[PDB]
Amino acid sequence: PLIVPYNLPLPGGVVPRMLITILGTVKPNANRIALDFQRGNDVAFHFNPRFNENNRRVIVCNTKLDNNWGREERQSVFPFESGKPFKIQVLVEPDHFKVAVNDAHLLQYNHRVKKLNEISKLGISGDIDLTSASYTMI
Ligand SMILES: Cc1nc([C@@H]2O[C@H](CO)[C@H](O)[C@H](n3cc(-c4cc(F)c(Cl)c(F)c4)nn3)[C@H]2O)n(-c2cc(Cl)ccc2C(F)(F)F)n1
Repeated sequence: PLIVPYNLPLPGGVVPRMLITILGTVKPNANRIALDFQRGNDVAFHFNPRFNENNRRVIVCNTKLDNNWGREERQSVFPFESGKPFKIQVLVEPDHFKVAVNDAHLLQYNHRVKKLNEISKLGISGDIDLTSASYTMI
């Protein structure tokens, strides 16, 4: 087991062809999960499954600059399930982060923070038991 919130350093920042894989299990009474790719205090890519936003399950994605959240990108496809194991894969492509959950493509998030090699940490938080968090080049 890995302790949550967990920080995964991304040495030298992200680059296209970098694949991040996260394995965990959603807790039974889950409310929220967050992945935060950070550039110092800024959040280049926030990926945030919400299990009960006005009785809806939604994934909210956004960027935080100078402590301000920007325009949200919302996805109603919701592949997480309370109490169940999951795999998140985040592939850095030249123009977007590409996310798959349990081997099925979920969404893409266009790069708003363009200094990719300054996105040096990934935070993992929320209502999960975290099994593994790693990266490799494809
Ligand atoms: C109801 C709600 N939620 C938000 C924020 O939405 C952001 C995405 O647009 C982020 O999701 C933001 N957020 C979530 C979390 C968070 C913290 C945690 F510790 C965990 Cl474990 C987690 F899963 C998420 N921290 N910040 C969350 O507070 N709102 C918001 C959205 C925008 Cl675009 C601007 C301002 C806000 C507000 F937070 F209200 F000020 N409104």
